[PDB]
Amino acid sequence: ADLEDNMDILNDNLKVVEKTDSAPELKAALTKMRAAALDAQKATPPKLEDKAPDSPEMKDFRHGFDILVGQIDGALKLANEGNVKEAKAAAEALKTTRNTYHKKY
Repeated sequence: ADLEDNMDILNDNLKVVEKTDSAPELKAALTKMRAAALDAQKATPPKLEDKAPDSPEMKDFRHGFDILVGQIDGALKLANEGNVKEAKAAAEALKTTRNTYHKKY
C-alpha cells in the first residue's frame, strides 16, 4: 500500500505544481514529490511482481524515477535561485515522465 501512497503523494503534488503561482508552495510541492519518488523507486508494482527483480521491466521501472528525481532537482535548483517562473515551466514536463512510466508498468 505504500507504493500507491507514494504515487498518491506524487500525483497530489503534480497538481500543485500545475496550479500554484506561489513560489513557496511550488518548492514545498517539488520537495514532497522528490521524497515520494525515491520511496516509490524501492517498490515493485503489483503488475511486475512475477518478473525478476533484475528484469528489464524492473530496471526500467526504477529508472523512470531516476529521470523524475533529476527533473525535480533541476526545477528546485531554479526555484531556489528565485527563477520560479522557469521552475514552474520546467515542472510542466514532470507529468509527462510520470505518464510515460506509469503506462508501461
